[PDB]
Amino acid sequence: MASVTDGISFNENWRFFKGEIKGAEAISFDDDSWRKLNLPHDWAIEGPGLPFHGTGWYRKTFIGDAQWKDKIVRIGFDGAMSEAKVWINGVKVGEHPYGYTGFEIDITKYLKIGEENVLAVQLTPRDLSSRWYPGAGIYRNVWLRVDNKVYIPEHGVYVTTPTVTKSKAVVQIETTVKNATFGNGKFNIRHSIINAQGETVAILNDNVEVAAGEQGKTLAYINMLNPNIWGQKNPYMYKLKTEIYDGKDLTDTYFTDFGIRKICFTKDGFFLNGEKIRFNGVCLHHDNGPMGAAVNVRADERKLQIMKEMGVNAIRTSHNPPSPEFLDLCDRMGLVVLDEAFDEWTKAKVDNGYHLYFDEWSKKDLTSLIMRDRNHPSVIMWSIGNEILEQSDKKKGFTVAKYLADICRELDPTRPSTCGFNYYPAPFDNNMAQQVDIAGMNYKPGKYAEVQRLYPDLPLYGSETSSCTSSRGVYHLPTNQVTSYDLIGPKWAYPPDIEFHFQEMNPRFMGEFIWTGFDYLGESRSSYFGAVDLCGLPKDRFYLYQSQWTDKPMVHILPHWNWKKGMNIPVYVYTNCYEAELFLNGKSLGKRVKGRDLTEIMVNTFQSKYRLSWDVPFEPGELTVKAYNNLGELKAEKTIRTAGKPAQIKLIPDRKVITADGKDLSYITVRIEDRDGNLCPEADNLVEFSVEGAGHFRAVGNGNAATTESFIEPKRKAFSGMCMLIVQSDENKQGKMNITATSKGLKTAKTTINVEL
Ligand SMILES: OC[C@H]1CNC[C@@H](O)[C@H]1O
Repeated sequence: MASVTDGISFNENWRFFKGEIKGAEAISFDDDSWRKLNLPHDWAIEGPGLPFHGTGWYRKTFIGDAQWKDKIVRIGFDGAMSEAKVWINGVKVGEHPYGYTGFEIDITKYLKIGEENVLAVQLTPRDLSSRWYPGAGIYRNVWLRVDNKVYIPEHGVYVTTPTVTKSKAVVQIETTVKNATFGNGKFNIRHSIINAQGETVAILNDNVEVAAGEQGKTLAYINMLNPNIWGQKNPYMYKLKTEIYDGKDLTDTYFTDFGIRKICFTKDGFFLNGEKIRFNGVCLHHDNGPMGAAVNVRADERKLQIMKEMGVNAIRTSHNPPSPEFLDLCDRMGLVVLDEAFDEWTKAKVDNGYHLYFDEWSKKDLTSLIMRDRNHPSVIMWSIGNEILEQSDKKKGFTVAKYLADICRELDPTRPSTCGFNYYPAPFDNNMAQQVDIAGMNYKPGKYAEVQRLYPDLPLYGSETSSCTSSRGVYHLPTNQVTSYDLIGPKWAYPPDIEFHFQEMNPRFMGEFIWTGFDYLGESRSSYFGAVDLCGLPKDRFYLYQSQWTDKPMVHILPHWNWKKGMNIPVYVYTNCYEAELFLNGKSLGKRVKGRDLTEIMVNTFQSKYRLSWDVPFEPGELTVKAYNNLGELKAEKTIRTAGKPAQIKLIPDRKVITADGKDLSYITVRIEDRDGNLCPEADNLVEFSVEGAGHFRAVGNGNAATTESFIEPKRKAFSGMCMLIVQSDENKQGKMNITATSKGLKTAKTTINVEL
């Protein structure tokens, strides 16, 4: 029934064709040769940065179900990258250029009940339309919505919490109802607020009069006593079930996930639930490396989990709306989010960027973003742009900023607007920074003090920071890869130590958002900016951040200990403990106290309190680091060993049990070890993979930016000792999935993944 169903998946059973072909929108077109696949789908991750432009066609053929007779029928696309045209039974019903905002088509008038129907989508992504890897295809989920003629249209519930206290929160709810009948009506609304255990704990009644053919809105509120407060440690989520009634008859059911938290900002900082919050933040691009751009919940969850292990409490969605699923995870995992709309406005950064669409589409797209995301408790700011060229239009650039900021204020005043500024002092002197609620600075720690003198009333944070580059496990002593000593970057870049320093000296700054948390795909086809590599393996940079951003005692040592006798090895230790002591084959090499024994790093040079360092003449064997508190008590330790020749493969699944849904993944780390089980720190052995039983091979990676190996062939070379196998369940198939990893001259490895549900 249409009254109980709130939008089901329309992802299954499509036809795809990469390339231009005449008349493929037509009912009678013959797509029998076309490849068969389920959405979501990124075609650009398959081919051989990686080519992302051209033409792609999708067609789905379906019977008009008898239950859809006299119903309103819509197809929702969360994302199609990019330049979409859509047809139903040959009639054009949709056209959407921007690939990061979703859109909806109404197929009610053209739907044929009991006969065949053909939904056709053409994507024409252009070259030079993105500064990073966008993907190509219907890369986000697609939804079928079958409603009765009185119903809640898309983004039709808006949930706010204008009072949030320990004793009582007030939940305010705006309901939008569409009356597609030929009669005026008064309709009842029942809001059921449902807790984490599935029990309805409060019901709020409302109603609305809507004339025939029209849409109406109504507002009501309800008290929640002793509420479960959404916070970073305890990210408690409620579920709102909204039911529409026409007299005794239910006409529609509509669900909204929401949380209960208050946010507040002054010129001196940001506040969550009445407490100062600081952003230990990361920028992330939307791809998931070997998995490409197609939405995958587990891929995103893993990425966010790894970021939380680093001490990350905040995300900047550089530089576009993310998927809804990504934001659902942030909600569930207690991360605060800066939800960013655009990378350029009226002035072009790239030839076929958003400036082509800005005048016609900017209001519609920003409106669509805020309407889509204004119920996520994770979202705390609307970022209207990143590094936009209008920063240097002295006379008029501020007007475009105001225009976008006013739309933020009109649609959702419960969250501040912001923007990421890379020019200095331009947008501060040109009246631009003042048009948003909170100003973000990109790569300007040296100017933090000065901008506060000149513009003391602006709230501030580092919207983009560091841009330090490294390759995982690569050290250049004394290139095509970059040193993992974390010194090098582009002209505006600087090591993390510099941001930490200037964050401490400028407490008003709300925090930072590093470029980037994970490596991402480009247009060397991928990045080096990530603290974690493209397949989810932490670089040494991860531990530098972890040492600064977490309390749980840790210690990490670099580099590896496969060197030549005679070399002097600079040895760096990152810890959150008071001091550390280095031991080479049992012999002490000295204590070093953090904040006292400083490490000089080249930028001219900086004395950093954030690294501990030794100069060690290389004798082979084992190098052990011990971290202590200020009483001398051992709190953590790590040991690294000079490894021998590659002898064996070890396989480490992140999860030995996965869901039998056809989408869920196990990420199996692949190690190249010597005879004693020590990792071979520079190994590049080709590993081959075989997957049998309940599931299949999905993808491989190694975090190497400068390779052309496929992400989707069952073979991959190690990089700096490791690579990564990704397997996936088959839908509704339980049991064992058996993996075998082989490599010429090494001991074969096996592991089993169990698949349930
Ligand atoms: O260091 C490179 C970064 C500069 N800021 C904008 C990002 O998208 C990226 O290009």
